[PDB]
Amino acid sequence: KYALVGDVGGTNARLALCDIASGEISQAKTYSGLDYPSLEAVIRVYLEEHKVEVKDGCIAIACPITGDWVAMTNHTWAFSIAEMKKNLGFSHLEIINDFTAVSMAIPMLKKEHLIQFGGAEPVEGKPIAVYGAGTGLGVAHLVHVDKRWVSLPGEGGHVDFAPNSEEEAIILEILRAEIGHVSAERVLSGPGLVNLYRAIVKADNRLPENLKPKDITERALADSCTDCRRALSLFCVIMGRFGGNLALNLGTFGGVFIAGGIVPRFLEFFKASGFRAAFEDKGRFKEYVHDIPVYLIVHDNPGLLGSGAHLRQTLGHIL
Amino acid sequence: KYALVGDVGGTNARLALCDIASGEISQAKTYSGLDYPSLEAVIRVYLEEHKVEVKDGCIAIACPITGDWVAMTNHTWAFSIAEMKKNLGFSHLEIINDFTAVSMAIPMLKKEHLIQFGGAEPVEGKPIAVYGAGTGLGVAHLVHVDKRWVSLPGEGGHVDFAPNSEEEAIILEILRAEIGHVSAERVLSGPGLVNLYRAIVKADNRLPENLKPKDITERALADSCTDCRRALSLFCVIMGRFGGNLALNLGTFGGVFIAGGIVPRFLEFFKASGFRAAFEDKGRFKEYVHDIPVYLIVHDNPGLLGSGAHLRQTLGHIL
Ligand SMILES: OC[C@H]1O[C@@H](O)[C@H](O)[C@@H](O)[C@@H]1O
Ligand SMILES: OC[C@H]1O[C@@H](O)[C@H](O)[C@@H](O)[C@@H]1O
Repeated sequence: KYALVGDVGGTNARLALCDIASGEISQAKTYSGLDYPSLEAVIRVYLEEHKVEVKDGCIAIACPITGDWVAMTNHTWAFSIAEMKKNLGFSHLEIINDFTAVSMAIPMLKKEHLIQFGGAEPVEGKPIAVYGAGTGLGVAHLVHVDKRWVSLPGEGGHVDFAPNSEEEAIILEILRAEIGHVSAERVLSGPGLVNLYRAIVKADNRLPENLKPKDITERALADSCTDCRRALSLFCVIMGRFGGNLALNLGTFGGVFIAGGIVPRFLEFFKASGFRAAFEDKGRFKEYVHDIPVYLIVHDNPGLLGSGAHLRQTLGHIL
Repeated sequence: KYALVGDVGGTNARLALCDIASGEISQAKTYSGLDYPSLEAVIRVYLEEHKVEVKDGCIAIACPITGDWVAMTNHTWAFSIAEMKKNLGFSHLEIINDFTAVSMAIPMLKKEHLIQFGGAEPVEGKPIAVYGAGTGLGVAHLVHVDKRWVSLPGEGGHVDFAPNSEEEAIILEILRAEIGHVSAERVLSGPGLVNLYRAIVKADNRLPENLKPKDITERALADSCTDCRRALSLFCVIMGRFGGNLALNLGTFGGVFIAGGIVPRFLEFFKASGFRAAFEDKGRFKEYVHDIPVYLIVHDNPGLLGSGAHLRQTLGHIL
């Protein structure tokens, strides 16, 4: 009747139960990864606090899933998938990338979970691209073949940052002299927002403050600091440029989806930003992406919802 | 018994016959688009010099294939797919992008048709990335779902150029002044070799010669112009960076394939260039792409071969 679903990112692990018949998510609880020694220990606690027998599960984790060994870059947890499934006695245990799960949540979303940013209307049967600026920059794609939804994972957040304008080029130069390779995550993320502010200040021959991401948005929203105001606007433009590159690359006439990370915290600024202009700023191919819609997912837990969908399809349910 | 396959790009129009039972290609001929008023005229002309009755066809064309109206924009022809099919009395007439066709040639290629550049071995069932620098920059992706090879076409050659080094950033700066948005096609193509040469010369505060892509390649191999050898060396580096971004974005552990448009004319220079190092210069995710193989396709007619593969799969045959 019920299956276990999870969304683990860095220091937070979120666990919930999923209705096998319908895919509804219920009984969601967030745990702290610092207070538990392993992912397995957290699952043991959840399964007894809720008095539910569970035999199938699917956990989303924010790191590359390649083989049986899962080592978290942000967290210290590391485990073998086949051993956890045996240890917990599960019949199915699916370990997937966090944006693999987010991509799988799209067929479950209603119109009330989306806010459109330009474009006209999706083309049925054409690919879909998903990305989000959160702890890092996650990217995934989704294609419908026959009756199966096929998620295409990857590490698209670590491709080379692609500056277009002179302002964007100046950011690359300051970041390049610090770390070498500058990936898109270094600018399109929570820490990326800090990098934008630091480089904009360093370019003015000044030392940046030790500002946290939430500080930069709040000062930019209050217009109390021009360095932060510039950073936030530059972030919104780079967001559109990244998404427009994805849409061209995979011909995603099914739409481009933004899994809400830090963006919903400055949603009104985002709507008035230059995001949509940057999305279409593609030379002779502005008209190619002009009608492709863009959606922000305001669902409070797409990762849990899409973990259940991925499992149910794996178990033979048609979404 | 036979079906018609075609590969049309720019000025040329290549037509051939395809064995429906086997997928073998034969009786290929290269017509000129300047000497005929339409692609229909070429097909009508070809179908009578070879005296073969044909009902099914697949033509690959180097332009985006969005709807029924097809306009090349690299040629004067433009036509409706539905209208051309009716005129020829075909039952099936598939019209596809030229790198959709190249992507479907991959299942039919043998070891003799591949040259490996680094990486170790492909993982079965993982996505494949295909790209090629010719008159334009083509990109396609290929995934094997159940029994079917699914081609994901796109216009990925028109994404933003992504400079990494200081020398690359200069190229973007100079080209941005001349054309505005700078696509990867502007540096990674036949014409892009000239842009790389010209930006290098203008960066040196000199005036560029009116060279052609043939001039740059031959002068580079002859050590006749240091401007032209630098342009060629930077071409090979950016080729590697671009391919590495493709492998990160879609997790292409099935391999990255480079369709040779201009590469084979300087094959040995390419082998000695910094292509592989550029392919893997991806910060923390060098190890992620380190083992992914890169193959150069040395088949002289992959577009015809893949067009047959696409039509055959559409007709119900298994590849
Ligand atoms: O969490 C979003 C993304 O951040 C990146 O740093 C990770 O490598 C991805 O696996 C993850 O999907
Ligand atoms: O020929 C390779 C590529 O060149 C580009 O200019 C075209 O827009 C693509 O449709 C084509 O696939």
